[PDB]
Amino acid sequence: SIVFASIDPRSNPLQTSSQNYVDIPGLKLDVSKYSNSPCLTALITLNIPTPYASGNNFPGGNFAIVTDQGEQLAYGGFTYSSKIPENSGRMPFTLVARYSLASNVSTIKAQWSNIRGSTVHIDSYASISAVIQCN
Amino acid sequence: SIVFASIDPRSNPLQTSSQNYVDIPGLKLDVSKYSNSPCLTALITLNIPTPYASGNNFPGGNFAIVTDQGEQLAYGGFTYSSKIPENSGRMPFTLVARYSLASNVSTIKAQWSNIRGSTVHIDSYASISAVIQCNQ
Amino acid sequence: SIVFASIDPRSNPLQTSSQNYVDIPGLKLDVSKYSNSPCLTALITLNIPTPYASGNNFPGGNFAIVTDQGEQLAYGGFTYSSKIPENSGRMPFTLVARYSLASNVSTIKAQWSNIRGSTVHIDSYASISAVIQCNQLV
Amino acid sequence: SIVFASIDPRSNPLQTSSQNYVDIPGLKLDVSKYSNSPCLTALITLNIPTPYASGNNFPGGNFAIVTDQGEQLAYGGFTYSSKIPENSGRMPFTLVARYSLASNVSTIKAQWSNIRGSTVHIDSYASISAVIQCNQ
Amino acid sequence: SIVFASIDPRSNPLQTSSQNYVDIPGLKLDVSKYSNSPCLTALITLNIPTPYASGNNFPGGNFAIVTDQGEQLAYGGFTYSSKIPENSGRMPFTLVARYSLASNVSTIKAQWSNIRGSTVHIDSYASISAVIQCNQLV
Amino acid sequence: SIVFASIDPRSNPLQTSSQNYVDIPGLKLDVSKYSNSPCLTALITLNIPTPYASGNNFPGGNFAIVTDQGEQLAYGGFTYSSKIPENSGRMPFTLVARYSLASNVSTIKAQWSNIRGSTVHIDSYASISAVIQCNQLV
Ligand SMILES: CC(=O)N[C@@H]1[C@@H](O[C@@H]2O[C@H](CO)[C@H](O)[C@H](O[C@H]3O[C@H](CO)[C@H](O)[C@H](O)[C@H]3O)[C@H]2O[C@@H]2O[C@@H](C)[C@@H](O)[C@@H](O)[C@@H]2O)[C@H](O[C@@H]2O[C@@H](C)[C@@H](O)[C@@H](O)[C@@H]2O)[C@@H](CO)O[C@@H]1O
Ligand SMILES: CC(=O)N[C@@H]1[C@@H](O[C@@H]2O[C@H](CO)[C@H](O)[C@H](O[C@H]3O[C@H](CO)[C@H](O)[C@H](O)[C@H]3O)[C@H]2O[C@@H]2O[C@@H](C)[C@@H](O)[C@@H](O)[C@@H]2O)[C@H](O[C@@H]2O[C@@H](C)[C@@H](O)[C@@H](O)[C@@H]2O)[C@@H](CO)O[C@@H]1O
Ligand SMILES: CC(=O)N[C@@H]1[C@@H](O[C@@H]2O[C@H](CO)[C@H](O)[C@H](O[C@H]3O[C@H](CO)[C@H](O)[C@H](O)[C@H]3O)[C@H]2O[C@@H]2O[C@@H](C)[C@@H](O)[C@@H](O)[C@@H]2O)[C@H](O[C@@H]2O[C@@H](C)[C@@H](O)[C@@H](O)[C@@H]2O)[C@@H](CO)O[C@@H]1O
Ligand SMILES: CC(=O)N[C@@H]1[C@@H](O[C@@H]2O[C@H](CO)[C@H](O)[C@H](O[C@H]3O[C@H](CO)[C@H](O)[C@H](O)[C@H]3O)[C@H]2O[C@@H]2O[C@@H](C)[C@@H](O)[C@@H](O)[C@@H]2O)[C@H](O[C@@H]2O[C@@H](C)[C@@H](O)[C@@H](O)[C@@H]2O)[C@@H](CO)O[C@@H]1O
Ligand SMILES: CC(=O)N[C@@H]1[C@@H](O[C@@H]2O[C@H](CO)[C@H](O)[C@H](O[C@H]3O[C@H](CO)[C@H](O)[C@H](O)[C@H]3O)[C@H]2O[C@@H]2O[C@@H](C)[C@@H](O)[C@@H](O)[C@@H]2O)[C@H](O[C@@H]2O[C@@H](C)[C@@H](O)[C@@H](O)[C@@H]2O)[C@@H](CO)O[C@@H]1O
Ligand SMILES: CC(=O)N[C@@H]1[C@@H](O[C@@H]2O[C@H](CO)[C@H](O)[C@H](O[C@H]3O[C@H](CO)[C@H](O)[C@H](O)[C@H]3O)[C@H]2O[C@@H]2O[C@@H](C)[C@@H](O)[C@@H](O)[C@@H]2O)[C@H](O[C@@H]2O[C@@H](C)[C@@H](O)[C@@H](O)[C@@H]2O)[C@@H](CO)O[C@@H]1O
Repeated sequence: SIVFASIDPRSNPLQTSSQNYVDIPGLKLDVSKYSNSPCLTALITLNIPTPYASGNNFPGGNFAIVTDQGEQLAYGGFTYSSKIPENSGRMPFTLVARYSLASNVSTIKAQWSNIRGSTVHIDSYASISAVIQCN
Repeated sequence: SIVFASIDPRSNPLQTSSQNYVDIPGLKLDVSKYSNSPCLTALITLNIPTPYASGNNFPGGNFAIVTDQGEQLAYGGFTYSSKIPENSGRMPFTLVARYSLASNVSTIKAQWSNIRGSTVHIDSYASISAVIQCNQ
Repeated sequence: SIVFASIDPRSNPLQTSSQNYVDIPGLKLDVSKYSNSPCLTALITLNIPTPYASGNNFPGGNFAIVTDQGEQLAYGGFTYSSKIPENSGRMPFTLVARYSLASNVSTIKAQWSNIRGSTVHIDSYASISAVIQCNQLV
Repeated sequence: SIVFASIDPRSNPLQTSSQNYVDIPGLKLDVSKYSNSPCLTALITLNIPTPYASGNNFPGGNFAIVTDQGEQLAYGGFTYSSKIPENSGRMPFTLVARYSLASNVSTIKAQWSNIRGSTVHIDSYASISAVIQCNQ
Repeated sequence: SIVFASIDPRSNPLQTSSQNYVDIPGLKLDVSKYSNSPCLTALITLNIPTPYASGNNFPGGNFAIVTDQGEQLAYGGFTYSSKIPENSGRMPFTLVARYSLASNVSTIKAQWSNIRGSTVHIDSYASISAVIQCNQLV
Repeated sequence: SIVFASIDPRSNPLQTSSQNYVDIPGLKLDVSKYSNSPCLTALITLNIPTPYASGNNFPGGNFAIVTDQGEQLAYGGFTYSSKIPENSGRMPFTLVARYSLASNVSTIKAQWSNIRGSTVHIDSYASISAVIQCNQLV
């Protein structure tokens, strides 16, 4: 089966300047129906196709896939190659993780954090999805 | 099940300077066999791993996944951080969408468009794919 | 079904300055159990979310998904837009391939190579994965 | 997926002389996990391999597969050919039904009833089972 | 997937006195969508829980599962143990077959025939069903 | 997936006069590729549509589904309603069992036995089959 959530925060953009991972509003999968199933696995893709980060010390952004128990399943990020980008551009980002649905976890969600004091931004379509299969 | 299509236009590269989304030829999924199936869902991934864009006003490129009915399921894009890039580099791009196959849609395809008067280019492998599953 | 392999080489980072595609160690899928099956297909995703490349001639890195017979199923790469990047940044990379499991193939793996004498680097989480399906959905 | 329940009432045999269908205790399937799923169907098999019936007017027994909401999905039965059987023999019985899981039904279960005043008996292995599949 | 058909011919009971197999109307499965599919197999169950047969020479009935291309996949039947049953009773009957869906088969259906000049009867619920699966479980 | 075996012993009919269960040759399922799999379950149907039994003390026959590791999963049987049947009629028989494939089970198979000194006979089509599924459907 497929589980999927998307956002498209054009009218009210998202941002963070947190050094620690915080939730991206709306980018959460409800896996309730599949909880406590030791024979199922989720293959999870976080798709942030159009982020950017503002700042003046080689800015960038980090993303993670995290369970509701705080288990970080995967992480990665983008950064620019100049200390002060002229106009920080859009650096497409995708991240893939897996999770055994044996546990009571009912939500798998996206988080983000900054780097070197940046502010990370999302103002357009992004998604999180999973394919759930028998082991 | 899996549906899949790819291109590799090395010998005849693709380009667009269209401000409006237009088809990327060859990046189309035929989901005819699954149309009119309210119990099926497609999870669609557009993979353009090596695009670039030329131009002199912070060039970049936009991509979308669209149905044959004109439904835009997903969109996004890349851009450079310099007004006039020294040599516009390759900025990998992936986009993930979903579609309920309840409708009569028979084609799910990739589109592209420019930004700020750029020209977008593909000269190498790219793909569009879907996983089709029963809703439960 | 799902097949999955990840690496996270923080403590011992990986690098290559190979102009030819070479294996990324640890990013290999065993599909032996599914070989010689007209009836199955694999959708393979290589996810290198945080690579970079060092160099002074528009550096970058290339990646491929390949079979154990050396067949290149997919390829692509990233490059910087400056000749000598001030500090080569992280350029997320994903690649998607398909393989009919009709043949006698046993492994699907990731490879990488450099460009214009660069050195490509991975020092953090990366994965390769596949969804394997029957061509008939029942 | 498979759902299954069995009984083996050797020490405490089961019997009914009920003219109306009543439950066979223990031959019930919990399908709660699948309720409200318009894209799932259950194929249900009731297997009573060794029943008999006693009585004096062409005895026999009837069986049904029913939901918790009282819907009878299938029915059938066995009877003897003689008015008062010399010694009521074992007459194997199987019944197959189908049920869409679109509704809120939580239980699919077996029932039995008599015919012409008989008493129906089970004193050994019997089962109810279902295969649950996506419609597509 | 599941394919299923049932009848319940209470008002207009079905009967046959034919020694050769003839179709039981209404007990047919459309497998058109699955045909020409070497990767798929059907497991077919014919359930006739309440038949009887009338006659005066050890009556009974036979049933088969067959394809639209004339192929007999399974057969069997019931008979009574008395030459002239006092009142021919109900003798439950089930039959299970398998079929590869590699061929251009459109339909899998039930047939019946008599024995020793009997008349076979169905006047209540009966069904034919199949579970269709990939030969590979992924 | 589906596993299936059938026999059609017209030319050399099978019989048993054994009070103890013995294997019915040819009615065995190989589940070895699915064994040691706690996430898989088999639903097993034994279909003997046309058996009979000879004898003079209320004859009949018993059938069981069993594993190679001596587990009797299901059993049942038919009997006639007369001490000395005028002519041993055909009494259709089906039996359905379940098995978790978590164990090192290699085989699931049919057995038969007599009752009260009878001889049980099979001279036509019979089958044993299983549907194998993951415990959780997706
Ligand atoms: C080249 C550049 O940096 N431009 C800045 C302005 O941003 C652009 O503003 C326009 C609207 O005038 C538009 O919003 C652009 O984004 C759109 O396209 C991208 C894809 O490239 C995404 O799909 C967005 O969701 C779309 O809205 C936007 O440019 C994009 O963002 C900037 C930050 C760069 O990454 C650029 O390469 C991108 O193409 C900017 O406008 C302000 O910020 C934007 C995001 C929006 O909120 C506007 O309403 C704001 O005024 C401006 C002022 O800060 O500065 C530059 O000109
Ligand atoms: C550094 C740079 O910008 N170089 C320009 C030339 O492009 C390079 O040309 C070589 C052949 O001489 C080769 O085609 C390079 O691309 C190959 O590698 C990329 C991955 O990096 C892809 O896999 C391509 O499909 C491969 O062919 C090419 O560099 C790449 O493209 C440029 C646009 C940058 O994005 C760079 O970072 C990339 O590495 C360019 O050559 C002309 O354009 C290319 C695309 C090709 O059509 C050549 O045949 C053309 O001559 C040249 C003139 O336009 O300008 C620069 O030197
Ligand atoms: C801005 C820059 O290029 N800095 C260089 C140093 O790299 C940074 O070092 C810190 C630790 O001091 C940290 O390792 C940074 O990476 C972390 O963040 C990225 C995501 O951005 C990944 O998640 C990593 O796994 C994390 O560890 C690292 O910066 C990152 O890498 C460089 C190459 C750029 O791509 C930058 O934009 C990234 O943010 C660098 O340190 C040395 O190299 C790093 C990779 C690490 O191995 C350190 O232990 C090394 O000392 C330094 C010396 O070469 O040069 C710059 O200062
Ligand atoms: C031939 C006959 O009718 N026998 C009667 C007795 O029943 C048999 O008793 C033995 C024990 O001595 C045994 O229970 C028999 O059943 C076993 O085999 C059948 C399969 O044929 C089932 O698997 C049962 O679960 C098994 O236990 C039983 O015969 C069977 O039942 C009768 C009604 C007929 O259908 C016959 O053909 C069957 O083979 C009977 O014993 C009493 O009733 C049985 C059911 C049991 O409760 C015993 O404990 C009781 O003593 C006896 C007295 O009423 O009368 C006959 O002898
Ligand atoms: C004991 C016997 O043989 N009775 C004969 C009559 O048949 C019974 O008639 C009633 C009338 O409402 C009823 O139809 C009985 O069948 C019902 O129960 C069985 C299960 O046992 C099935 O589910 C049927 O679908 C139900 O309708 C019926 O008895 C059954 O059939 C006979 C042939 C035997 O097998 C018996 O053991 C069964 O229980 C018979 O009535 C006529 O025939 C029946 C089938 C029906 O068509 C009636 O409309 C007819 O009048 C009567 C005259 O031939 O002869 C006996 O009394
Ligand atoms: C000769 C032959 O093979 N005939 C087949 C049918 O079997 C015979 O069926 C009649 C039906 O009235 C009867 O049941 C026969 O057995 C009895 O009478 C014979 C002498 O005629 C002997 O005295 C037996 O001891 C009696 O029980 C029966 O023949 C026996 O079985 C067959 C299968 C051979 O093994 C044969 O050598 C035996 O003599 C057969 O009928 C079907 O099977 C029988 C056992 C019974 O269940 C019937 O109800 C069945 O319809 C038929 C269809 O299979 O094929 C031939 O006609």
